[PDB]
Amino acid sequence: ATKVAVAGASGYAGGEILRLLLGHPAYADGRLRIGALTAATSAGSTLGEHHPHLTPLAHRVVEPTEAAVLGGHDAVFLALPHGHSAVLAQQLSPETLIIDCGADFRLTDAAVWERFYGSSHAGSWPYGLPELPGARDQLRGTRRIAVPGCYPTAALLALFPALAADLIEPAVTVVAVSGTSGAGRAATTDLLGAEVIGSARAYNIAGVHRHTPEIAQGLRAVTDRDVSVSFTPVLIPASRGILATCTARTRSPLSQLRAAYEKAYHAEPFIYLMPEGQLPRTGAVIGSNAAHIAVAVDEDAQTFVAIAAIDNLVKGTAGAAVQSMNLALGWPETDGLSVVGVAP
Amino acid sequence: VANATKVAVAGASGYAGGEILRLLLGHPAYADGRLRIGALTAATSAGSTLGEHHPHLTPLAHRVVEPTEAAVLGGHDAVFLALPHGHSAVLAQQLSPETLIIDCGADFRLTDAAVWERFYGSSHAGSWPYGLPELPGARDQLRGTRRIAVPGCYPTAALLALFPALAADLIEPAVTVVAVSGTSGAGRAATTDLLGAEVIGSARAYNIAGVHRHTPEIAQGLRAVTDRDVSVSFTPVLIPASRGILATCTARTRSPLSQLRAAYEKAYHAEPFIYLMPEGQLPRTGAVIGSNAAHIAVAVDEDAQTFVAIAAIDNLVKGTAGAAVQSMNLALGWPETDGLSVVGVAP
Repeated sequence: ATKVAVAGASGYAGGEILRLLLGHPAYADGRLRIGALTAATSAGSTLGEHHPHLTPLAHRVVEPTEAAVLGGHDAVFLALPHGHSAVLAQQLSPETLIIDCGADFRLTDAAVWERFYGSSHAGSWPYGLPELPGARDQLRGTRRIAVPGCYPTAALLALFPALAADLIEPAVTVVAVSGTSGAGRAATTDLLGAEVIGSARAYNIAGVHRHTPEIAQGLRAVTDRDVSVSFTPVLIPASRGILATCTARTRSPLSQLRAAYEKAYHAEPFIYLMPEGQLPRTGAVIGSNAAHIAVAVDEDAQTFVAIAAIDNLVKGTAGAAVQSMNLALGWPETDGLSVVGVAP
Repeated sequence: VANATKVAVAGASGYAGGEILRLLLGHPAYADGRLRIGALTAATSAGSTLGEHHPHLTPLAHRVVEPTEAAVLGGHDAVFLALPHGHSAVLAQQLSPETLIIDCGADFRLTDAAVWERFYGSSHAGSWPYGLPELPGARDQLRGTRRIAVPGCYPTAALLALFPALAADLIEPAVTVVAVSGTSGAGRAATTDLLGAEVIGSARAYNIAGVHRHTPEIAQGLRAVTDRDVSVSFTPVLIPASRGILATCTARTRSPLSQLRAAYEKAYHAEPFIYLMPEGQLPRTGAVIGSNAAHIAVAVDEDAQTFVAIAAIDNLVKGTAGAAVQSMNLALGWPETDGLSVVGVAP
């Protein structure tokens, strides 16, 4: 009987965790129960007031986030993706499965962590991207998961098989368009619908976005070369989805790059390589745990192009958390996680 | 100079054609009767009224759209052509040589015939003055011209983001451009791909890896400001907005930011339609929508040794019909900014 707490239940990531927990087969047959739901403000409200889609849970009372209230469960999701849960996490049984959606345990280099986050490095846990080389073995039976950023997920899946095969140069460029749920649920003026609808803007450009060092890290794990990453995020008028356009210099033929992708992904249940002459679109993956990837070579520009679409809130966040949870617990990896998008 | 213009618009039922008409209606020469809007043509739906295609242009809603034929178009001092490629090549032969022809199509844009044939599969028609007044030397070609090749919308954004850095030799001549575009940039021909239900809530790269026809136009405009060999990786991305291009443009650099900034200030400090963002501010297409302005920011990613330039335009105004009307003013000797706001209609 696995009992699950969700900390930060009232944000978009915690609500998506909850959606996926409700359709999971272990919730259906009673192997999984949903326990405490916690947030920082508005303890006492019901979940219905934060998440009106989650009607089976609408009556649950949101409790304050405290170590003791998260205590007494077998898995704890901490869905502060812009939060800092290192504190909570040090006060829980090393036998409690902790799946942190935040960044606290993502980065392996303390100098990098301090620089980008301006605090003390908490350490690093198994990175919840099972498709990266060697990641899936770290995750089997683990009691600790650092879920990847949404953008690192899309860019890593677009780029790592080319770079691992040494078929492109290790200086990469990523420009990724994203829906606004990826910015979180904070009432800012720059996130108001009247401001975002009809409009597009890059933000946190030229190296300041904290996902830059995350992408570098993931690629440095598949190569001995010095990796450099130009990362530009662009907010677009959609609620969900990331479309990552990833490029690097190459002198390799298209047919060799294509084989490196078939090889890496042929048995990956969540990776779909586009058929010949098709390109990814984020509307096809919305609400699914899938990544749709197409690769190409720009001969005149000597440039390799990889395009990856994901739902930022599923494969980029809560579907990755749940996928890695399946692994940590010995359950089928694809349990509760569809590859079919809700389109149009 | 010009004390009067009778103007025809061919391809009047398309997006660019309807935006030319909007700008002409609000143009001061239209208000004081120096500009008369004459024949409105479209090969398609000839016989309908303009109101059936463009309900926003109520002052012209009763005008009957005529067939696009040189005889309907003759008798005008200025003719806008917003037509598929190849059409203006034919039309330019048939109209008086003394007519001002402002071509929104691609026919006269490219200066290399081999590059044209490669991307279009037809005979090169020639090349006319490129209607981007802000590029070095362009304003001198457009003053008093009778021929204008209006730029494509994406090269407009990518050219304005990148030329100053490259002209000053502060970036490498190998550039990457990822530009997100509203769907009006894909035209007004009804296909499944461009349906509301498919576009809304979705983003997709298309015509990637160098196959997009705007790619050689970016390379051409960049090659005109440097003696180096230029390469362009251009990726266009359709997004769920109807208007706006946000171009993210990068090239390797070893130049300090202060030197890059200075080159942009030098380029744009007295350009009425270019707003170089104050340091720490970034462009948004919502701020330029409905105006003839480009908002630009630049920065350096030191760890990646990469120059980053962001440009925002309205694809239908500075990227198309605004560019056309701005170049028309130059061609006619009227104030360059007539009819053209720098003020976006936001939110």
